[PDB]
Amino acid sequence: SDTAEKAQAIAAARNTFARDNPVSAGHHERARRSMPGGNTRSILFHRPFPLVIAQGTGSRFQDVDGHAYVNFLGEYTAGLFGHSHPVIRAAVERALAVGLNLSTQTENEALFAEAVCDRFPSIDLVRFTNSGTEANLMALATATAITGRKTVLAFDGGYHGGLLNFASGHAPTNAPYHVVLGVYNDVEGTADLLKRHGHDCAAILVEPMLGAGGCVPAERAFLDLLRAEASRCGALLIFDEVMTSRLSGGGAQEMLGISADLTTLGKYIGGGMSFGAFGGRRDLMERFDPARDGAFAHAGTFNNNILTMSAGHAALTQIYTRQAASDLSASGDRFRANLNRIAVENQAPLQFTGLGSLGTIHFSRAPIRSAGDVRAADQQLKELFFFHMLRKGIYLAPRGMYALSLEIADAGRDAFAEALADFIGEQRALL
Amino acid sequence: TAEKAQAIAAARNTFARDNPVSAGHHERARRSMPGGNTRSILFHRPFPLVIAQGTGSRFQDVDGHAYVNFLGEYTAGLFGHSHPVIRAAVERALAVGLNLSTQTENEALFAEAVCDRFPSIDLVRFTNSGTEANLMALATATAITGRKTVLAFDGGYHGGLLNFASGHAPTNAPYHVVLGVYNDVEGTADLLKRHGHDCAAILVEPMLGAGGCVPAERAFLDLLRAEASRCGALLIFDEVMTSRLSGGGAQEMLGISADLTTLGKYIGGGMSFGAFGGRRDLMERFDPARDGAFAHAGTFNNNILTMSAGHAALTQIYTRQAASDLSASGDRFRANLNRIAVENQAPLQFTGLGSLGTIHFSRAPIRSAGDVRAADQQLKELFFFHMLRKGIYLAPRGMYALSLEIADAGRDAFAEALADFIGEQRALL
Ligand SMILES: *Cc1c(COP(=O)(O)O)cnc(C)c1O
Ligand SMILES: *Cc1c(COP(=O)(O)O)cnc(C)c1O
Ligand SMILES: O=C(O)CCC(=O)C(=O)O
Ligand SMILES: O=C(O)CCC(=O)C(=O)O
Repeated sequence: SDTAEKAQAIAAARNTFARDNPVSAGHHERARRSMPGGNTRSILFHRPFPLVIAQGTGSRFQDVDGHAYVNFLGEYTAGLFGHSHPVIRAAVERALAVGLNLSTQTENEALFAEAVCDRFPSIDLVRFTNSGTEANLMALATATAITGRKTVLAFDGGYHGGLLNFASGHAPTNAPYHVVLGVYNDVEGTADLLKRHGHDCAAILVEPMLGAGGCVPAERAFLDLLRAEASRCGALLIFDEVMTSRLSGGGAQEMLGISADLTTLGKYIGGGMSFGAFGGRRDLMERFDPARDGAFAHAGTFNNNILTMSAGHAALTQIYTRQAASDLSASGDRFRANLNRIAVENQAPLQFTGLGSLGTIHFSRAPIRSAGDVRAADQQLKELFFFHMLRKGIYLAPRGMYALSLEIADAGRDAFAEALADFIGEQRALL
Repeated sequence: TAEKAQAIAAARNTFARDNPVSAGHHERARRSMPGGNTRSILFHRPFPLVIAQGTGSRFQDVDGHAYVNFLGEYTAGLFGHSHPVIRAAVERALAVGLNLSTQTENEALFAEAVCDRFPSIDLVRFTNSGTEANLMALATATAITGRKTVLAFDGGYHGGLLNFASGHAPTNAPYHVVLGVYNDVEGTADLLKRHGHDCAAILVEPMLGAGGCVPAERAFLDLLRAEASRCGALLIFDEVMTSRLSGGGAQEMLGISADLTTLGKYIGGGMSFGAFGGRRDLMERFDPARDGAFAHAGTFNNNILTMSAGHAALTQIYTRQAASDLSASGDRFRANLNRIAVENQAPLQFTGLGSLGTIHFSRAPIRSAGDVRAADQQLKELFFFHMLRKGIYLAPRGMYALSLEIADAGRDAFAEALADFIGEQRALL
């Protein structure tokens, strides 16, 4: 629960942040004249104002006030290649040479689709979208249209895009699919919901690890229930792998040996360009074959844009190969283990949860298994941690999430670990 | 008729014979994408072209055939295939840095250009597509009003998940959509009488785009503006296509203001792009710092490429003057095409506004989706294949969208090809 002591510490941290970043402060007031709250991505806003960045190369960027940071946020998993990857740049140059807005299919989209199908074991066919939000919306459109049903089972804490946000339960702006919310990792509770709703469930939509919800891994028993019951009731199991796809060459599904009926993809796979994708079992995806009678339509001006097609193919085949995925996940696992080792050795009431190269801090000693556990953790200390890391020249998400890019090296990881130890020492009274 | 069907069979066969390399590509593409397809509109029978390369207004297919691109990415491809200013903006974006995970000045600069240009947009937010923009506009309307009913129009197209071009579709996002008839004052008035109490939004294009370049009549839009205000529904103008028609879109030309406006396609400089904006008090609901703030997320919303290319698109390339000039150019072009039709007593017309136009094989008034559908669809398909054989590429549905790279030579070629079609297909006309 909130204390005056922690609130005063946060005020001090915010005040120091404010005083040290007057140019950013000024830009926020300016931006408010053209965008609501000077904002166009809700997650980028935090009090007193967000940092405005001038320039970045590799793993580093500099704000408009001259401070340099190592970027541990990695564009919420999308920024896997850093700020200036030469192979990505080469792909962009290649795309420009091919030509922009060609108003037609090129070979590049087919090559990218083949790359996706090759490495993701449950994706027989794929279609590209302009975001993970579109990918998940299309997956639900597919499920409802195929099954003829209206009910969607999702989970509290789950995030499937701007129109499918359940991070704080139901939101009035969510697309009006008939969504029933379960508790993440709750086998008995979810079993009960499927007994009530299963016969009219078009889809079960779930991340194999809550991403925005707190890097909360799904337990095998939970995913086993979803797979078993989706098949039983005739619902399509949709694994939202927008974040988890990086965890191995074939994402979480390769790791688990569990196959979803449809899989959604996004973020890094398009090489840092606008990107989403939905794919899955052949017989389901074939409903979109435009030559079929009663074919489902899937539109989108920029679905096949040359930049995404080129950068994405390079991302999957030239940079983040299946082996590179295994390697980075192993690297992330060692990193996260070291962070937790530092916590345990200092008897700190904090932990890092996640998988592979993905992690989020939680100020709690309890097992983090559902949205409730994440919310029950100390949110004041979380904010205090964010500002501390900033002062140490380390940028991660305000919510305490990192997503290791391929540009993070020993020096970056060491600085992060040292800064964590410093936080534990300096904030001992509040811990 | 059977004669038109045999002519279509012959045209498809000639296209197939002309393009065996594209045919090869299609068979391979089918192994990884449904129907070898990732945008439904790009498929046509017997198979679509695969393009190898393009520069300016021209492109080349994989069989080596060259074409002038009159399609212009369904209005998004306003700058041609290799605009130097767009290229410069891309290079500048790369110099700033990709996936910086933070705001830069560039999004603010782009937002400022958008708000400056469009008279009813006080505040704006960027999305990754026009579909996302329209979904967010509907999200805004339903959440603010607490109402469920959305009035839209048969023939209306508002994105993949909001596609009413052929009435309701089972894949459409499950908003409670009631469909009216475009330009139908009496019928729409009746619907607003019945549904006005629970109407969250009226969603309408100032000209049906995908529906056939069918201009809205003043009386129709006046009805919508008055009734939206009366019943407390948000009037949403989908200007994804129409925004190009002047510096400030259709709303500037009409002197009618929608409560929310959605944008897309060309405004992002050819990069992934969408935007929703409108009245300040409505948009302020998305200020993340306000109590009970609505959330609008999206990883690539503020992506540096779109922010840079978009700012260049509005402030350097497609200025207010450029918009006026291109629309005047397009009006002259469309008039010339219709003149050619009239001179040859051809049962066809081109409908549209400014640099946007669509052929319809009918001389009846084209005022709604019904009129578009009642026109000869067989001749429409024959026209597409004919133009291809003449090295002119436009939409299979017979729509052109003039880019800034279209010049005298291209326009002259289009006109001659139309005249040739009329003469060669006189027996079917
Ligand atoms: C980021 C994310 C999305 C949304 O993708 P966008 O490109 O931001 O629309 C969906 N699902 C998950 C699990 C994500 O992490
Ligand atoms: C193209 C279009 C859209 C959709 O924009 P996308 O980027 O393809 O999702 C919406 N409305 C209209 C009028 C359009 O023309
Ligand atoms: O490219 C797409 O998929 C949609 C294009 C479009 O909006 C149109 O039909 O005009
Ligand atoms: O950047 C955005 O708006 C979405 C990113 C996201 O899904 C997240 O919160 O991790």
